[PDB]
Amino acid sequence: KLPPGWEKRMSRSSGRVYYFNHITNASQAERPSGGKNGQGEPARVRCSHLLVKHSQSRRPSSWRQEKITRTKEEALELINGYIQKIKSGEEDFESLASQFSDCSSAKARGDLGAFSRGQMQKPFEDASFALRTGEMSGPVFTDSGIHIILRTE
Repeated sequence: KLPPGWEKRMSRSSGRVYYFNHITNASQAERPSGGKNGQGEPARVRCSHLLVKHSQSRRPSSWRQEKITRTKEEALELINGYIQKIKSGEEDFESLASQFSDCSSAKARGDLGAFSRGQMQKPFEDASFALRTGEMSGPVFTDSGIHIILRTE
């Protein structure tokens, strides 16, 4: 049971029961499924993303600032904030991606087009193919920094 990467978990020092995906780092209160077998994964997918660079990205620079100085910690803080804000319904992925993504793909509301495996940085790729159409990732780390991924196709 439960699609690839999912497992029921619980918060430490707390009792909240939630479902976590080890591949996408995504969290949610709703059970990820309610049968299909040998389905596998998509041969190709289309995703959008929001990148938050920190002082340790392979390129600590973006169209937002010539020199990124924030730390990973601070970058993760910014990420969780955007996710929380997206999940609450106070903001939409597209608008936050266009405003605060350090990836030049911001001009296209964070849209990266379609790609297959072997095209994106491994950790990014792995999350992308573990997502189902319409699902958003949790904090995903790469050399570029930390991302939030939304699969659209």
